[PDB]
Amino acid sequence: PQLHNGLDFSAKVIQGSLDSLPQEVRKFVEGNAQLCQPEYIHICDGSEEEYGRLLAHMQEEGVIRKLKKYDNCWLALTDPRDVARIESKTVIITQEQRDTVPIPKSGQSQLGRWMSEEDFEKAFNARFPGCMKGRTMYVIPFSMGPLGSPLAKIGIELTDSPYVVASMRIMTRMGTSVLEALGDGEFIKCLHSVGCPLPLKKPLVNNWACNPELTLIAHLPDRREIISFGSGYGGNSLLGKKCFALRIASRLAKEEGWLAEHMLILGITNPEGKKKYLAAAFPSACGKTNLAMMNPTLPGWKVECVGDDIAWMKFDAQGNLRAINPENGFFGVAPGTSVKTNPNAIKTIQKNTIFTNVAETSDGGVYWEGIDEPLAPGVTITSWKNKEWRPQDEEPCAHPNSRFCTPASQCPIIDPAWESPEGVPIEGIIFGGRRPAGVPLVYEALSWQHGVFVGAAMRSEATAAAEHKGKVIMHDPFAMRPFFGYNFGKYLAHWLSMAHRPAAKLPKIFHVNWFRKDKNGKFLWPGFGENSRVLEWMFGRIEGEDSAKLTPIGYVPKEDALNLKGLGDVNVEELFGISKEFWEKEVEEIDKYLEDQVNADLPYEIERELRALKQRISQM
Ligand SMILES: Nc1nc2c(ncn2[C@@H]2O[C@H](COP(=O)(O)OP(=O)(O)OP(=O)(O)O)[C@@H](O)[C@H]2O)c(=O)[nH]1
Ligand SMILES: O=C([O-])C(=O)[O-]
Ligand SMILES: [Mn+2]
Ligand SMILES: [Mn+2]
Ligand SMILES: [Mn+2]
Repeated sequence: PQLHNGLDFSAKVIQGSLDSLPQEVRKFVEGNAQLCQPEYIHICDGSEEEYGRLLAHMQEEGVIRKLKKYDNCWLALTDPRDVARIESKTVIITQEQRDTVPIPKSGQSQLGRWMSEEDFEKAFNARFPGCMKGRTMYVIPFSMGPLGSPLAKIGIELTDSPYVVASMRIMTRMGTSVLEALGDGEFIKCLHSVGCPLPLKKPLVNNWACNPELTLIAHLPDRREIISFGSGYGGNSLLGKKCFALRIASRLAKEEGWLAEHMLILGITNPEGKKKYLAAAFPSACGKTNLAMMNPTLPGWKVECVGDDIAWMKFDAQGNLRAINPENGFFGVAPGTSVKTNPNAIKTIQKNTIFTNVAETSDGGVYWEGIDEPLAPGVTITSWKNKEWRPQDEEPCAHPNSRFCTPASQCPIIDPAWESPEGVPIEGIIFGGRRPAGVPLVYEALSWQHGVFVGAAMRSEATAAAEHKGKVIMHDPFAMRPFFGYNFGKYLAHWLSMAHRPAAKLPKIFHVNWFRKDKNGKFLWPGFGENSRVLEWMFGRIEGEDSAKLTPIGYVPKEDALNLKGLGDVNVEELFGISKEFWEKEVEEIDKYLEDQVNADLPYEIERELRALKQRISQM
């Protein structure tokens, strides 16, 4: 078959067999093995023995530390230059720029970053040749969604990072069973490399292999390929999460007629024994995980978690909107997680959990800002910078974007249908972000078209999940600005087209704001478990209760319609105040934004909602 058998990497396989791979899987592995030149090839089987041996190797290489206070928990400290997503180095490659991003009017699009195929080939050939020299190439077969489910998509990731392999075992369904379900079927090609071939040219920091200078995360939807280079952080290296399940999946969803969204899925049950499922799209570090597994304060209410970050939704033959969580774990923000803000997350991360860039205590535990737990006498803290850290210092002991990686099955309130292949019926959709002023606590959209407009007009404060710093209010429509896989105008038209489906049970659409502050800078709403009071009103509105009052921005709860028992100290006037002067500026910014960023691809119905809202505000 060959003149020198130079394309036969079978001699470098330390686990598995190239003869046991499907045809297109073997070509994908051997092809990039020839390009990246790894010393070994490791075909993952997903077993606990492999996971155990993998952790031991990382512990011997100094990559991770063991947390002896907990059961099978591990800490990783990364290079300070590789701590979050880099939107400016995240690109999408299509033949036409207009397929990826709308051509702006004034210029420079904020709805994505497009790179031509010619430029990407130059960038690709300047990075990957010989990039895995002296390292092991791990072959990761993983399924997004329940295995064997016809509504699940299978991926193959190639990486030279054992930290990525362990995290993908938690975040996805990984192992040999995925290759058997795959067969000769298609798969998304995922190629990742830390970009530090051996011997090292540059000195390594915190044993974290990364190349910040050449960092690039590329998406090729026409070729169904994800190519990421130079970063170890989960958002850039766990390719089945943001890269596949959002960016690549959103384009596939548009083509096939479903939805891939940056949304949590929760099930809520009332004291009358009636349960409904809701979805909520909040921007990064805006409260999805806390809401998806909150501890309700109202007696007789129970909330169960289906997912906390990614939802795949599709209308069924009965007209219901069915959603699944394609993930297998929680990659949640660590700081702020305490027993009072998220006790269900505390119970989950007790075991089998990988932490990244959180502080370690001398007794083998974890620590971060907002953990709200005093330490015993004698217990010292080592910060995420691997330095002696004291409470009276300026630098935080944990990075603001530090994460835990925990299995979703360990969550105490995990929904008993979170792995159901048919999905859960969604009866409501929630938008919202961080607005310190103007936006009331909750309101309801007037129609489906107005609801789609509400998602498109979302604005929020910047967080630590990306590279955007400061307290500046940015646009983040549908909480998908960093994750749009294709033209946002076409994305809006795809959402609007759902109203044209036969017998489609369109969910109700709400908008919330947990973060409205007073004149002194403190929150008007306590939030966290108290958000069950807001969910109670949405539940009643879905049942058709006459609890709404019409406003120029939509329906708000009537007077005494919210349950405020126990919270008599809440100022309801400023919390639901709708100022005409504030909303005249708001429609001005939304108009200038949509006209510039969406331009000729703006659906008329979204334009009509903007015009109708501006008219209702002018009549105040
Ligand atoms: N004031 C207030 N802050 C909250 C509330 N819920 C969460 N937060 C804060 O917001 C931060 C973000 O929490 P998460 O739920 O992990 O954010 P997320 O929406 O899941 O973001 P990603 O996981 O990156 O997609 C937390 O550290 C909390 O401190 C709330 O109800 N009220
Ligand atoms: O990491 C995340 O989940 C994000 O950035 O939304
Ligand atoms: Mn997210
Ligand atoms: Mn989250
Ligand atoms: Mn229409």
